Amino acid sequence: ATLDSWLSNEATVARTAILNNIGADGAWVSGADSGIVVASPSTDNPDYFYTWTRDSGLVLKTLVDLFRNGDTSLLSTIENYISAQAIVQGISNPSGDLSSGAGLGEPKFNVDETAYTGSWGRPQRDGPALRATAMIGFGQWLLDNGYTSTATDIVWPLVRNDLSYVAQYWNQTGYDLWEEVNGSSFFTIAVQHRALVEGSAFATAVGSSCSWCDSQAPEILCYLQSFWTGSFILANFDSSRSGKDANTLLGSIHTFDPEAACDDSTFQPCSPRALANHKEVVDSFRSIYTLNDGLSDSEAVAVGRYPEDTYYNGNPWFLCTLAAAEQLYDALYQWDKQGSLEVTDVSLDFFKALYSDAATGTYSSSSSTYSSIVDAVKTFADGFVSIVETHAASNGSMSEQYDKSDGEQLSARDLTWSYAALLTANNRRNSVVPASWGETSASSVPGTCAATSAIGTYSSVTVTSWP
Ligand SMILES: *[C@@H]1O[C@H](CO)[C@@H](O[C@@H]2O[C@H](CO)[C@@H](O)[C@H](O)[C@H]2NC(C)=O)[C@H](O)[C@H]1NC(C)=O
Ligand SMILES: *[C@@H]1O[C@H](CO)[C@@H](O)[C@H](O)[C@H]1NC(C)=O
Ligand SMILES: *[C@H]1O[C@H](CO)[C@@H](O)[C@H](O)[C@@H]1O
Ligand SMILES: *[C@H]1O[C@H](CO)[C@@H](O)[C@H](O)[C@@H]1O
Repeated sequence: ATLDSWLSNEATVARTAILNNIGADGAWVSGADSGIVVASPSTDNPDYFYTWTRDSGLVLKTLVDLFRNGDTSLLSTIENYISAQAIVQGISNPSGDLSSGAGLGEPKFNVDETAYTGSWGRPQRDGPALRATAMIGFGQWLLDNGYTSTATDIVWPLVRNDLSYVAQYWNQTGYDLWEEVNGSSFFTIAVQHRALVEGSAFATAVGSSCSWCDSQAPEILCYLQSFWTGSFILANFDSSRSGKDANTLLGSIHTFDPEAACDDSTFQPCSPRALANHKEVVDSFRSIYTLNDGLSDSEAVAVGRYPEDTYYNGNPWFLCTLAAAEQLYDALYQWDKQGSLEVTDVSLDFFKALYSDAATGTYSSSSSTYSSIVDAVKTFADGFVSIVETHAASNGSMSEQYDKSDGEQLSARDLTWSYAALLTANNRRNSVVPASWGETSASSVPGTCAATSAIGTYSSVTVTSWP
């Protein structure tokens, strides 16, 4: 009731906003190539006129989701991005060459498909996974509508390069999703795990093999366990920060599997760890912003990246505020699809701050307890999006961040990611979900975590024809 009017109307502007940010024929990005997702049109203060593989990948996943839920008009925009990545994967850069393997870690490029040869927090090893993920799902659609040549000769060998990457380089160090902390990032490892699992499944589906996907996936999932502290999920290893970061919120929602239970080992949205993490991570912003003064632990607050952040002084982020909501909406989906809502001693505070009478127990859909909690949850999540609404522009625009005291838009305008974050949260509020990646099978923690690698092949896809 309280935001549907705005959500559905905003979601319309979000779709078109993304398309204006993708060349060659996007309104706000003249000079960009066909299928290059510019992160933001802003060309100074700040100059975001580039194309980040991460940003490109998270957006295209969202576009693939929509496309498969019946928005078939996205076909050319999605395709165009496939042909773009063909050229992009082969751009030799400060991080490396394509035949090397390294340099699929290259955080960003120019909009004309040329390397960025300036200093940058490189490499970031999330990108290759995040691309393969976005591509894989459109591969599945191609298969399940009989376009096998495009699925086998164009889509697979792009996804083969990125899979080859993740298996080889995962256990080596690199910079986080915020481009700041050199180490091992949770988000990075989470989204990398998903890629080899769903990439193995998809590579089997084109009459082929991803032998390296298989060996390493449990090893990454083995490593992943270590990020849990008991209290919450650590953002990065090798950091003097608290470890509370939106990083982890995003790791959950972008590895959310619908055919899956509240599994602590893959850190799903309804899992005790991610639930505890949401309590901890969101709390960490309560007092540090003047914008959130007089907003109790039952109500929602403007959410940032992390409390140690000093970038633009360190404000609330729209996509991060939208991530707080999205985990909760995936939680509400998974409790519905289960017919259960386990309160554990781990999660306890998460519920207790929203539902005063919350306590340790399993409570099915039928119970009084479930009904009261999911109202409180729905309201809490609805709370964040209401804050997103408030500081969103009159014509529906969203920036990267919004001021810490008074909430005005700050940093890069028309951030492509912000719109994708909106399109995703809104979807999950209306029970719209993405195809499973195979979590059911990939939940067993191994015996011992082996700091190892495995190798693939690396081969350059030419944009040959269109079958
Ligand atoms: C490479 O992988 C190994 C496990 O395969 C990781 O080892 C863990 O590292 C964390 C953080 O230092 C420790 O708390 C664990 O106790 C380690 N476990 C073991 C068995 O060594 C290692 O951190 C990984 N490193 C990178 C950069 O990926
Ligand atoms: C809203 O108007 C501003 C004016 O500069 C524009 O830059 C922004 O892209 C607009 N948003 C739309 C049309 O969604
Ligand atoms: C490696 O594989 C790629 C993509 O299938 C080809 O373009 C290349 O010629 C080599 O066979
Ligand atoms: C694969 O890599 C080669 C060498 O960079 C390119 O020429 C080709 O277009 C594709 O990107």
